[PDB]
Amino acid sequence: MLDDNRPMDFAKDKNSATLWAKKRKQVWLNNLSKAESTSINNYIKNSSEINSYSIKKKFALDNYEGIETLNEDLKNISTAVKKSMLTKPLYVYYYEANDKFGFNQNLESSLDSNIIDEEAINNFAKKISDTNFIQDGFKDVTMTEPDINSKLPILVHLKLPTNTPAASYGNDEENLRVLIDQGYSLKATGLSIVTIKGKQYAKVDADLIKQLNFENDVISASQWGEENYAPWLKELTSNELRDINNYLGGGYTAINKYLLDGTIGENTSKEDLEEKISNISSALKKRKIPEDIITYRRMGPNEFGLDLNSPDYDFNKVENVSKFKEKWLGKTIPVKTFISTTVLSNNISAFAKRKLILRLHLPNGSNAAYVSVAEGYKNEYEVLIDHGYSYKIDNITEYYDESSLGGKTNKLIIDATLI
Ligand SMILES: NC(=O)C1=CN([C@@H]2O[C@H](COP(=O)(O)OP(=O)(O)OC[C@H]3O[C@@H](n4cnc5c(N)ncnc54)[C@H](O)[C@@H]3O)[C@@H](O)[C@H]2O)C=CC1
Repeated sequence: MLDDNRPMDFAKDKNSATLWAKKRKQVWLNNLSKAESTSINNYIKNSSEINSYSIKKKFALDNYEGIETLNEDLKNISTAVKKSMLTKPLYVYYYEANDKFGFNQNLESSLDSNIIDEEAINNFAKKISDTNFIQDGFKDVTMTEPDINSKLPILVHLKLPTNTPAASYGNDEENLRVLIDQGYSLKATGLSIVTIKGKQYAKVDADLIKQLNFENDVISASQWGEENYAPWLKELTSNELRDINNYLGGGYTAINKYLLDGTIGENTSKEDLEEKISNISSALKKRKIPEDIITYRRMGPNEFGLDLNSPDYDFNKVENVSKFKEKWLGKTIPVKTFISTTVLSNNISAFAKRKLILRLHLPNGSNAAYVSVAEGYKNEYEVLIDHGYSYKIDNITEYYDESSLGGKTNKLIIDATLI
């Protein structure tokens, strides 16, 4: 009933927005447990901290103890907002920075700050296409088109679909916000210029979408792998099973080295390497990825032309992160190797100090397989991708890995799309 008297979009009608928000906010708060009420209050005070913590937690090693009251806040805010699901779509609004679209060109004209640069917004149009922008943490937004200046260049007009957990909350009863649950992504649906208080903003129309992304959920991940690739495993030829297992047991070193630049160990031959590559690649064409999925990879510095001791690889310094972002944002990188990925975001002990974390949109139809169906229960939840694809670099987002075992260093989350 709480959506019976409202449009999908309040537009500029703040009075109708407030009437709607006040009623559902009251119902919602009374349905919260004490723990949920506390965590929502914690979000009002410490939202930046909670959202930043959620990133550290999802990319940490398994033995990460973390901060127990923030662990509680992550759980309780999520169960809280799930008590307030929309019954019809709701359009929402927020100003946004360049960085959240992986865009590093100024959209302001050089000659007039009120005016958007035509060439920049043309490049922006290409950059936001063909991309699902993962939204980390919880996202809070406003109900009406802002009537105030922003230092930010972009206005997002975001369509939340029916059944989105989206709770009315906040301390200003006349400007109540909307708190969106974790786990969503943004998909642009249109681009235009909007003028607000005499100044032009790039207006991104977008849908809120939910991509399959297991993060730390080992139970769901292994179930998905079993369901979708147990038959794949049984139908492998003997050689395909053999050379898949060779690769996964340590043959990757020689196989991917050869695919990268033709290196041949002394005791092997080109023809034996070609054979293994042919059987693995044939196996990976047998069952295309059945739905869009996010997978992960702890990447070594050579995958971006860097060496372990390169000064440019020290992301603890600001200028190196800026250099890396300038070099790779928006680029397409061909990948000659097979790509070993995992459906879990957890850091991996053998790779704990690698500083580059691939977060890969792996499309429906990709030649890849959940290969861990073959191993025993000590497995790494792996999706192996065929050689010869490319990465489209969508975003680069730093976070600080404080852990001794992680290397006490900034690391870069590289959001990419497989092409
Ligand atoms: N790295 C990861 O996140 C995951 C790896 N595994 C498994 O661990 C084992 C070893 O994994 P990796 O060390 O990652 O094998 P790998 O052959 O991909 O990489 C080994 C070394 O070669 C570099 N390298 C790989 N591809 C490159 C490319 N196109 N260009 C330049 N340098 C490249 C890497 O940075 C690394 O230093 C495999 O069985 C693999 O399936 C399992 C879960 C995910």
